[PDB]
Amino acid sequence: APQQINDIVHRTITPLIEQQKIPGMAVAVIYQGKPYYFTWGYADIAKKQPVTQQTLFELGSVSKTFTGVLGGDAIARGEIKLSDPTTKYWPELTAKQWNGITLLHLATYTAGGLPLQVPDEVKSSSDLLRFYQNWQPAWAPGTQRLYANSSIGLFGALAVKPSGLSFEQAMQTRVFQPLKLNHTWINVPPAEEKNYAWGYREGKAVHVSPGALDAEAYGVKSTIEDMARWVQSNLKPLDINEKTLQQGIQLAQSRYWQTGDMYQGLGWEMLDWPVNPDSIINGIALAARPVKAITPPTPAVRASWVHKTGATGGFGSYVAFIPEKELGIVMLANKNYPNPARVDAAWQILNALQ
Ligand SMILES: O=S(=O)(Nc1ccc(F)c2cnccc12)c1cc(Cl)cc(Cl)c1O
Repeated sequence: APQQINDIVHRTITPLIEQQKIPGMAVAVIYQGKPYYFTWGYADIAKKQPVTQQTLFELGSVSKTFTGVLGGDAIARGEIKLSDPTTKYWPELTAKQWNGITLLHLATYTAGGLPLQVPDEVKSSSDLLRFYQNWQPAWAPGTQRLYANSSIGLFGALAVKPSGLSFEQAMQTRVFQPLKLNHTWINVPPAEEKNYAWGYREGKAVHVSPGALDAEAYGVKSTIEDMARWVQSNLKPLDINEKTLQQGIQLAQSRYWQTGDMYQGLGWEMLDWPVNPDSIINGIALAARPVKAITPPTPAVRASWVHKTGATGGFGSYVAFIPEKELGIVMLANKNYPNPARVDAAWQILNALQ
């Protein structure tokens, strides 16, 4: 690897690992369209298994970028429109609060205060219908952003309904397979269990538990190589030969709402580049934030910091890229450590290399 990349990565990540007590970590830097990989520590402490380029990590909310792109692909296929009312794809959702709530609102967390988590008691299709029927919005649609698994997760579930495919089958056929993400999974198959890292929470080895809309909101597991490929695909969508997938990637990086310095895409979030790190971190506190509509949405802006953070009980992930500079980073760790430290490290590395 070029010595500049080796040096900035090791000099940034080694102290991070020490300060945060991270058991294992994988990092990829994409520099002028080429990936460079780094690994440290342990995927499984007890069995002394090291982190490798084939280790699977839980992506947590980074999964939402996949959901956003899959939704974009469905738009490009003509199967859904973001202006469609939610009720077009779930006619059983008859409660009057749903009038005026569209697929865009679900995908961008602007439906009017859908909650961060689906309750654990919700299991069956009927439990989920009941949950959404009984939810009372605090705000009118399209006025405030409140980050919510129950929002984007419902978007993902409804976006695949016209296809007739399950969410997992649609994701595999329409996103993972075309991009050659052959070690990226919604459910880890037995054959790959040897590569599935354990997460660590308070010293205990843990994996994410099943839950309603888990696949759509936080369910993807992936390797550092596949995530590097995902970043490359999002940096250079025009290189993608499947027309609807190229278009869906573009749609997911469009700017639909603004709050402060941040713009909301489909799954992805964006800021204008050059960007101050403090501003990036300005968005631990669950915040209700008024949004301004971008009417119509701005197509993907190349001079952007495009990013997403993710966590599960035992894992912490971060992805960021700058399309204008052909530069990106993926950081995967098997401990959920604070987001500001992730952003600080990513910015140190990418700013050094741009
Ligand atoms: O819901 S999440 O999508 N991930 C998770 C799912 C399931 C869990 F039990 C999690 C337990 N701890 C942390 C995250 C969990 C999510 C939420 C938030 Cl407020 C921030 C990020 Cl970064 C994120 O990924």
